[PDB]
Parts: sequence; structure tokens; C-alpha cells
Amino acid sequence: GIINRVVQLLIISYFVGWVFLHEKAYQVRDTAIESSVVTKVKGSGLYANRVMDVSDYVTPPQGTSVFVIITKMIVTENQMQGFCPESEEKYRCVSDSQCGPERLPGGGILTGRCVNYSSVLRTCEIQGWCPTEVDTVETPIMMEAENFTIFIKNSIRFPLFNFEKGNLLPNLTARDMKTCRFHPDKDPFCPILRVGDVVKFAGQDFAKLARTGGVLGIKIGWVCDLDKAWDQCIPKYSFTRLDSVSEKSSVSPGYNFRFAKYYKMENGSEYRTLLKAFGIRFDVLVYGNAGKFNIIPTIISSVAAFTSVGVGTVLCDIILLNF
Amino acid sequence: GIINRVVQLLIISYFVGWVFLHEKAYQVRDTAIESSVVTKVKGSGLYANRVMDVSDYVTPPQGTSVFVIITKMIVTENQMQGFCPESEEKYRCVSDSQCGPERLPGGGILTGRCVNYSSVLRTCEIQGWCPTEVDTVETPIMMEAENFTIFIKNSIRFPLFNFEKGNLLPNLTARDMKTCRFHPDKDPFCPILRVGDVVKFAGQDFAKLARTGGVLGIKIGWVCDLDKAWDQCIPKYSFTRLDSVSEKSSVSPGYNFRFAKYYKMENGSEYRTLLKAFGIRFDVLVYGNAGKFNIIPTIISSVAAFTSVGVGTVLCDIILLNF
Amino acid sequence: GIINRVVQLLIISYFVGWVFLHEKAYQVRDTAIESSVVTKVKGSGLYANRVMDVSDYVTPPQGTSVFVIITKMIVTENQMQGFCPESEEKYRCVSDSQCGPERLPGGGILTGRCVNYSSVLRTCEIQGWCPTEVDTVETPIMMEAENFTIFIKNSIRFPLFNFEKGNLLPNLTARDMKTCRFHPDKDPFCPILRVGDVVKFAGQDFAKLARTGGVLGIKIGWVCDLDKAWDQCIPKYSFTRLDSVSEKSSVSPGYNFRFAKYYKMENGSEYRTLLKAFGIRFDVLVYGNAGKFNIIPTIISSVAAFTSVGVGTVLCDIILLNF
Ligand SMILES: CSc1nc(N)c2ncn([C@@H]3O[C@H](COP(=O)(O)OP(=O)(O)OP(=O)(O)O)[C@@H](O)[C@H]3O)c2n1
Ligand SMILES: CSc1nc(N)c2ncn([C@@H]3O[C@H](COP(=O)(O)OP(=O)(O)OP(=O)(O)O)[C@@H](O)[C@H]3O)c2n1
Ligand SMILES: CSc1nc(N)c2ncn([C@@H]3O[C@H](COP(=O)(O)OP(=O)(O)OP(=O)(O)O)[C@@H](O)[C@H]3O)c2n1
Ligand SMILES: *[C@@H]1O[C@H](CO)[C@@H](O)[C@H](O)[C@H]1NC(C)=O
Ligand SMILES: *[C@@H]1O[C@H](CO)[C@@H](O)[C@H](O)[C@H]1NC(C)=O
Ligand SMILES: *[C@@H]1O[C@H](CO)[C@@H](O)[C@H](O)[C@H]1NC(C)=O
Ligand SMILES: *[C@@H]1O[C@H](CO)[C@@H](O)[C@H](O)[C@H]1NC(C)=O
Ligand SMILES: *[C@@H]1O[C@H](CO)[C@@H](O)[C@H](O)[C@H]1NC(C)=O
Ligand SMILES: *[C@@H]1O[C@H](CO)[C@@H](O)[C@H](O)[C@H]1NC(C)=O
Ligand SMILES: *[C@@H]1O[C@H](CO)[C@@H](O)[C@H](O)[C@H]1NC(C)=O
Ligand SMILES: *[C@@H]1O[C@H](CO)[C@@H](O)[C@H](O)[C@H]1NC(C)=O
Ligand SMILES: *[C@@H]1O[C@H](CO)[C@@H](O)[C@H](O)[C@H]1NC(C)=O
Ligand code: NA
Ligand code: NA
Ligand code: NA
Repeated sequence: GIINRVVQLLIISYFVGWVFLHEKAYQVRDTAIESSVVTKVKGSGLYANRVMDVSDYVTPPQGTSVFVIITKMIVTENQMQGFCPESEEKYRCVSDSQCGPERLPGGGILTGRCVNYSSVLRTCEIQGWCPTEVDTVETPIMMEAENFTIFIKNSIRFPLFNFEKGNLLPNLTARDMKTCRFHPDKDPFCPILRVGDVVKFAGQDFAKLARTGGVLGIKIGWVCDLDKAWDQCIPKYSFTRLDSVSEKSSVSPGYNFRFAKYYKMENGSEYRTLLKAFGIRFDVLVYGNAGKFNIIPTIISSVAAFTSVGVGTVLCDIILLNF
Repeated sequence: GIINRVVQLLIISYFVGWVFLHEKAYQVRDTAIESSVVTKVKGSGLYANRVMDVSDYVTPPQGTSVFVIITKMIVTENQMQGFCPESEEKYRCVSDSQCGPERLPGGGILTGRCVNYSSVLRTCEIQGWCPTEVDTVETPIMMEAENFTIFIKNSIRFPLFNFEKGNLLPNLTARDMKTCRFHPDKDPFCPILRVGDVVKFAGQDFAKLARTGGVLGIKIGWVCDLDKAWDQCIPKYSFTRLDSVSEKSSVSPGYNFRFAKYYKMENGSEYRTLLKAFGIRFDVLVYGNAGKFNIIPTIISSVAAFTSVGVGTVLCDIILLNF
Repeated sequence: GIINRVVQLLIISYFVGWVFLHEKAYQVRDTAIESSVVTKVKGSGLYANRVMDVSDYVTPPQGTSVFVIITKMIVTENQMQGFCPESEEKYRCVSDSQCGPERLPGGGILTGRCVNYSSVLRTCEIQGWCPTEVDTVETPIMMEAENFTIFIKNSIRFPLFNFEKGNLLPNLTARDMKTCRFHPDKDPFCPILRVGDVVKFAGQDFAKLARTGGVLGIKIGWVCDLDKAWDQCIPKYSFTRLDSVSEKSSVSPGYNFRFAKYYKMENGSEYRTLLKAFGIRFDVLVYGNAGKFNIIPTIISSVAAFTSVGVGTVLCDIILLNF
């Protein structure tokens, strides 16, 4: 008999408490958040006893939500089209018959010939950009990169509610930019993030990550209850490493890619500088949903709540009557 | 007593009208729209008394759904690695003690020394790419850019219904491309959009936007009722400015980025041309959902409608009986 | 009378069979899948009797989920700023009055003058990068591209369940990479995909696709029932052509774009090599949802199932009683 009143309290609390209140059934929700992100990196480093600025280590440069900060390089200066032996021992050859299709991808096409790369070693000859890259000793990382800064201008808009806000507040001043200390909880509206800080929030050691290369994700969540104050709608920053496989795998441990700088002589012959770039890739991911009170969902939701509590008490009353 | 019939009409109309008809409950919905976008910009401009074509002002060039049309530039010709004084007055120095870590990011690393940039001004010395960029007088914009054209090939497919359509209709002809006048309502299937037109649909003044740089969004919505004719499935174009913060903020008012063109001498020394690019970034965002009649959701939906109207009339009859 | 028991079996089977079991109502679902993709292409080709490696034909190079493999080129060597006649016959001119605004976009700005491109043909003069591109005879494709390989490191994580898996399994070895044969069904965990294979899975002929250029989509779906074994969570590969309009349209049949390589003389004058690139663009699209048993949705779902079967038998009993 008392279980009837208990079931009544559980139905009333669930349908009018969790379902109606905690789940904000009284609210209209806009999930089609409109976002824009623009980035700008600042910092200088020493690599190969040359200074490197944003135009040197950031790629691509258009300042989108995805960019790489190069932290390590294998530089192959002044390549030219020709014939030459492969560098890595993986291509060791003793007989021209060993230079066949079974060989792994290399600097160029295989001539089928076999040449002496050094007095000690002989490898397969190739036609392509010469000489081939040599990966014998590890190259250093750009330590200063740990201090580079990432400027994030993130604009968001829930169009359903014609609501627009950004991580740059309207009262932001040049002094603020010069002196604010970003923190996900303490100061979410500082547009400057320290690269080393982002790396550590992601649970990574800058030395290792910069040695191997990797992909970090900067997630910005705008979950805003537009019923509350405009100043309560704040961004929630989360950080992670997206190439999680890389750490668990020995075959491919990081992130790197190759690109070239192309030159011509007055003579007119082409020559290029090859670059194997290791770096940290930053992905800025913006998500959000908004909700504001609307009478319609309050009517439908409350009516559904009364029909739900009524159906509940009715079914519990019947099941109690028969048993 | 009459309120019973009134509640019956509201239940029947809601559950069989809005819920069943207006909300197309009889329809199966495909929301996993598959989209592809390819772009090509055309136009030429005069900047620095040089002609600039797509290969000069568009970046990146692969013709994806995101590209920049550069409208303004600060060009720093023939930089070389070395030592030189900072250009901007923000780095004004009188004592070598003022050249310390508290200085903002600059063209290069700080030597700690202090040098005379000009007879009137002395600033901190740096090691890096020299000379530093000078932002003393504003550079002009490429006015002709207002007339550039954006060619958008947008392919979409709802795989659930094996339905494929694109903004390029199959009966599109070379004359059409040469002469069609795009309009979101009047002619949605013209693949050529005037840059100035896109800027104005976004509610922007090309002169100012091209002066500051900005991000414009071109939204293409494919909301198609596959029950109706194939020719009723048309794209809905919307335009906006995505970096909405930029206009409300004095600290960062637009969109720009820096990149360099790299050269070598026959002598073999590296030198580069630095570029501070202001431009309009275009983001083509494609969204859509499709629906087609399927008997299953018609059965489940109609049965739910009858159970709903029945439960409604039952509860209203009981509440009327007790009170 | 028997239809009462029939309706009872249909209600019990639907609400406790399809709705509760097949639809995994007992499961909590994570749809906010977190994905990261990194790519690396390998292969060499012969084009213009030059060898071309990843740094030559892949763009952009940062190894993101979207990249192009260039398969065809129209190369315009050593352009310089100046005046010259238009190449294509579309610009045929006989009178300087015909060189007006009605002309289509061209290599540069129009001088209004008219010049002889050849003894046989006269066209409009332009100021810009000279000479203009000549598209008279078709250029060959890089046949070897059919054998290039795409290395895909895809990391995914459902954070709700703190679940992380990737297409590179932890027991992957160098021999595996050197010898595994990717197949969507037979071997989903081989990170190496043959370009020609991807083209054919997409239902395309490499010769034609490489002639016109196109966009291929590589969809990777992680639909995982975390109740089952960790080894049951496997990626589902799908392949398609995303620019479906291109094949059905005569006006624009493929995918290509233009970019330039910039050079300077010791003299200091700028000159560039123009490139019209035809290639296959690969879009790696990752989707997924996960589900794991949770007691809460089992309670709510089972209670909803009993209330549903009860309401069903009640309404069928009443409708049977009155009629
Ligand atoms: C044997 S066919 C093939 N095709 C690819 N596209 C491809 N991309 C990467 N790999 C190989 O797969 C391994 C993992 O790739 P990785 O993380 O880039 O390591 P890595 O920097 O030493 O790669 P490389 O120096 O050899 O270019 C590595 O041994 C690399 O050589 C690839 N192998
Ligand atoms: C003080 S530490 C730091 N780190 C960044 N990554 C960064 N990116 C941009 N800023 C600064 O924040 C301001 C807004 O950036 P902006 O919209 O790019 O203006 P701007 O074009 O004058 O920026 P710059 O010329 O200084 O490169 C501006 O004063 C710029 O110098 C940045 N400051
Ligand atoms: C007449 S105004 C205009 N503006 C564009 N942005 C634009 N982009 C492409 N087109 C034209 O529309 C046609 C289809 O474009 P397409 O697939 O790139 O063919 P295509 O390679 O011959 O284009 P082009 O060689 O002329 O650059 C083609 O004739 C091209 O010239 C464009 N036309
Ligand atoms: C970062 O900069 C601070 C000065 O602001 C300096 O003390 C520190 O050594 C720098 N870190 C690295 C890794 O260079
Ligand atoms: C700037 O405006 C925000 C808006 O809520 C406010 O929280 C903050 O205190 C303001 N800062 C200053 C310095 O006025
Ligand atoms: C350019 O110079 C190099 C060496 O200086 C030479 O091998 C090459 O043949 C020259 N180019 C031409 C077209 O002769
Ligand atoms: C755009 O082109 C038209 C001719 O089609 C010309 O009249 C107009 O002046 C141009 N606009 C600009 C800003 O150059
Ligand atoms: C091209 O086909 C579409 C398909 O509905 C049609 O609306 C349009 O009128 C056609 N145009 C011509 C010129 O036939
Ligand atoms: C290249 O020339 C410049 C000036 O012409 C000179 O400063 C530099 O030392 C030269 N390069 C080398 C490697 O000597
Ligand atoms: C691809 O490589 C194989 C050898 O592994 C060779 O037999 C075949 O001819 C190549 N295909 C093309 C199109 O070159
Ligand atoms: C590697 O681990 C996976 C995990 O399920 C397993 O299926 C596969 O058989 C293992 N391969 C080897 C060679 O142990
Ligand atoms: C560079 O050389 C070309 C031809 O060799 C000449 O036309 C041009 O005027 C030179 N540059 C300058 C600045 O004189
Ligand atoms: Na290697
Ligand atoms: Na500045
Ligand atoms: Na053409």
C-alpha cells in the first residue's frame, strides 16, 4: 500500500525532476553551433645555428584551426635530378639482381644497377633527386618551441537564438593581451596559449613529443544556458593527444612529413632542398549546444509529464490491485 | 463537457497534424549527407603595379572548401639571416638593459644589445631575418578583387536513398557558365559567385573587409523531400561573417597571416621575401537532410498516433469524471 | 479473441525484441567519437622524363586526412611580368574593339590592344605573367601513380567509455608493414593502401580519373559494441567518388588547380613556373558510434517496455470490448 505512494514519488521526481528539470525539457536547444577559428603563432628559435620565425616553422601558414609547429628537421641541401646510390642500409646491395621490384619505396626509381655508396657499403642505384637523404644520426629539436605562443580567435554563434560570443571579450585591451595568463578554469578568455602549456595539458612531455612529432587536440566547448547571464556563457578548454596509436606503436611512433624548397640557377637547372619535418600538429575542435526557455516546449513537456505521472500511478494501481 | 471534444480536437490535430504531417513522421530520414566541394577562383588585379592572378592571391591553391583571396600585403623584400634593429616603435630602446625577456615577440632573437634604427629612434637589436618588417604607413587593397569569381562544384548524395545531386545541373552548358547570374533565390544553380556579391550577402563592406581581412561563410543547405520532384531538391545558400568577434574587438580586428618566398643566390646564400597577407577567407559549409516515404515509419507513426489520441481522450475523460 | 493474443505477441516482440534487443536500448551510446588521421604517400614516377617523388606530386604535404596526388600537369616555364597575346583561340581578336570587358577571365589584365599570337591567329593582348599557358595538345598522365601507397594512421577514442583503438594494432611489426595486403573485409588493419586499389574500390578507372582529376572518399567507420571483445571493434572501410557531379557534367568533368613555383635571378627580377595540376584528391572521413551496457538505461528501457506492452494490451482489450 505504501509502495503506491513510493512509486508516485519516484514517478513525480523522475518525470518532473530529472526529465523535466535536470534535462531542461522546458528549453529549446540549438545544436547547430556556428564556429570560426583563426590562429597566429609567435616565437623564434635556434636551429642549425639559424634563427627560425613563424614563417619558418609554422605550416600551413594561413592560420586555420589546424597547423604544425616544426620542432625537428632532417635537411638535405641542393638535390638535383640524376643517378646516385641509396643511403640507408635497408637498400644494401651486393649483386645487381638484388635491385629488383621487391625493394621498398626509395628516393627514386631503380636503375637495376648496383653502386658503392661508400667504401664499406654498397647499395642499389636510383634515378631521382640526388643525393638521397641520410638518416644516420638523430637531429636535435628546437627547444625554444616550448615557449612559442598560439593566439586563438574563436567566434561562435547560435543562430536559433541570434547569440554571438567569442573567447576575445569586447573589453579586451592590449595590456590584457600582453599580460594575461591562460588557464582553462582560472582565465578562459586569454587568447594566448603557451605551446609548452598546451603540450603539458595534453599529458605530453615536450622533449619526447618534439622528438617524434605528434598531434594535439585543443577542444573548445560552448555549452551555454542562455537563460542565465551572458557572462555565464564561457568556453571550456580540453586538451589531448589525438594520434593515440602513435605512443602504443613501435612501427610509427610520431608525426612527420616531407616537403621541398625549389630553386633554379641562372644557368636554369632545377635544384631543391629536401626537408623531413617533425612537429606538433594542433587541432582546434569547437563544439557546443545552447538552450533557452521557450513556452512551447514547456507546455508540451509539462503535459507529457502529467500524462507520464498519471500513466505511472494508473499502472502501479492496477498491478497492485490484481496482485 | 464540450472541453472533452475540444481536447479531442487538440489531440487529434497535434498528433495527426503537426506531429504526423508537418513533422513528416511518415518519412524515413537520411541525415548522413555525403558532400564534396571543389572551388576555382578567377580574376586579375593590380597591386604594387604588378598584375596578380589566381596563383598570386589565392591560398591555399588546391581548390578546397576553404581558401583565402589576398586583398592587402606588407611585402618585405630580400631578407637575410643576420643582426639588425627592430622596426616598430614598440621596441624603443635607450639602454641595453631594456632589451630583456619582458619584450614582446619580435622579428628574431634578442642579442641584448641596443642599436640605432634611425637617427631619431633607437631600438633593440635582434638576430634573425633582416631587415625587420616596417608597418608605418598602410598599404592599399586590391580593388579589382571585388570582381573576382568563385566557381563552386558541390556534389551531394544521400546514400540511404541512393540520391545524388549537385549545384551543377546536367543540362549546364558553356553558355550558361559564361552568362548565368547567381542568386540564392532566383538562380541557385549558377556555379559562379562574384566575390563582391558574396561579401555583400554576408553584410560586409568590401573596402573595410579587404582592409582588415576577415572570414566569410558560404553555407549550402540540401534539405530535400525526396517524395517531391527531383527538381524540387535545390540548394539553399546563406552567407555570413564567421569571425564575428573581429568586428566587436579593437585588439584583433580582422584576419591576416605571414608567409615567405624562399630564394638562393648562385653564391648559395639564402634570402627570402616576407609577406604579411590580409585577405578574405571563404568557408563553404554544406549541410542537409533528406526524407522519403517508407511504409514502416508510417505504420509505427500512425499506431503511435492512435495510441496517443486514445491515451489523451482517456485521461481527459477521467480527469473530467473525477472533477 | 485470438487477435488479442496476437497483438500481445506483436507488442511483446516489438518492444522487447526489436526496440529493446536489436536496438540495444540496454546500452549507453557514445556518438562523440574523437578521431585523428595522419597520412604518408610513397612512390616515384616518370613525368616529362623527370623523376617525381612525394615532395613533387603530393599536395598539400603535411599528411592530413585530405591530400592530392598529382597525375597530370600543364607546365608553363619561366613566366615574367609583361605584355603578351592570349594563347587560347577563345580570345581570338581581329579588332581592338573586340578586346573589351565582355571577354572571359584570362592570364592577365586586358590592354585593350590586339596582337598577333601567330601568323595564322591574332588574339587580345594582356598585361600579366607571360607567356600565357597553351592548352593545345593533351599532356600525359603519370602511369606509375597507380602503384603509389597511402599510409593511414587513424586513431579513435570514445571518451565516454575511455576506449582507444587504431587501425595500427599494437602487435604490428615492420614485416607486417612491408608485406600486409589491405582489404576492407580480409585485412582491415593493414595501414598501406594501393592508390590504384583505392581508385578501383571507388568504382573508377585510374586512366580516366587521372586524366580528368577527381575526388575520392575513404570512409572509415568505427561502430563498436564495447560489450563484445576488444578485438571485435574493427574499422569498416568504404570507398567512393565524392565529386559525383563531375562525371555527369560536360562543363566541368574533373578536378584541377593552378599553382606556381617562384624564382629570382641574381639580377633580381622575378620569374615563375606555372603549373596546372590534375590529380586525385583523397578525403579520409572517419565516423563511428559506440555502445556499452549500463544498468540505468536497462532499468529505464525495461520499465518503458513493460509500460508499453501494458498500454498495448490494455488498448487492444478495450477496442476489442467495444467492437
Ligand atoms: C612499405 S610501403 C609504404 N607506403 C607508405 N605510404 C608509407 N608511409 C610510411 N611508411 C612506413 O611505415 C613506417 C611508419 O611510418 P612513419 O611513422 O612515418 O616512420 P618514418 O618517419 O621512419 O617513415 P620514413 O622515414 O621511412 O618516411 C615507417 O617505417 C615508414 O617507412 C610507409 N610504407
Ligand atoms: C604577446 S604574445 C602573442 N602571441 C601570439 N601567437 C599572437 N598573435 C597575435 N598576437 C597579438 O595580438 C594582437 C591581435 O592580433 P592580430 O589580429 O593579428 O593584429 P596584427 O595584424 O597587428 O598582429 P601582428 O602584426 O603583431 O602580427 C596583435 O597586437 C598581435 O600582435 C599575438 N601575441
Ligand atoms: C566565366 S567566369 C568563371 N569564374 C571561375 N572562378 C571559374 N572556374 C572555372 N570556370 C570555368 O568553368 C569550366 C569548368 O571548370 P573546370 O572544371 O576547372 O575546367 P578547366 O580545367 O578547363 O578550367 P580552366 O582551364 O579554364 O581554368 C571551365 O570552362 C572553366 O573555365 C570558371 N569561370
Ligand atoms: C622560456 O622563456 C623563459 C623567459 O620568459 C625562460 O626563462 C625559459 O628558459 C624559456 N624556456 C625555454 C625552454 O627556452
Ligand atoms: C569584461 O567583461 C566581462 C563580461 O562578463 C566581465 O566578466 C569582466 O569582468 C570584464 N572585465 C573588465 C576589466 O571590465
Ligand atoms: C647547369 O649547371 C650544371 C653544373 O653547373 C650542369 O651540370 C648543367 O648541365 C647546367 N645546365 C644545363 C642546361 O646545361
Ligand atoms: C567590375 O567589372 C565591371 C565590368 O564588368 C566594371 O564596370 C567595374 O568597375 C569593376 N569593379 C571594380 C571594383 O573594379
Ligand atoms: C535543366 O534541368 C532542370 C531540372 O529540373 C530544369 O529545371 C531546367 O529547366 C533545365 N534547363 C533547361 C535549359 O532545359
Ligand atoms: C653570398 O654573398 C653575400 C653578399 O653578396 C655574402 O655576404 C655571403 O658571405 C656570400 N655567401 C658565402 C657563403 O660566402
Ligand atoms: C606496379 O608494380 C608492379 C610490380 O610490383 C608492376 O608489375 C606493375 O607494372 C606496376 N604498375 C604500373 C601501372 O606501373
Ligand atoms: C594482434 O592482436 C590482435 C588483437 O585482437 C589479434 O587479432 C591478432 O591475431 C594479433 N596478431 C598476432 C600476429 O599476434
Ligand atoms: C633582369 O634581366 C632581364 C633580362 O635579362 C631584364 O629584362 C631586366 O630589366 C633585368 N632586371 C632589371 C631590374 O633591370
Ligand atoms: Na627512415
Ligand atoms: Na604589427
Ligand atoms: Na582551358
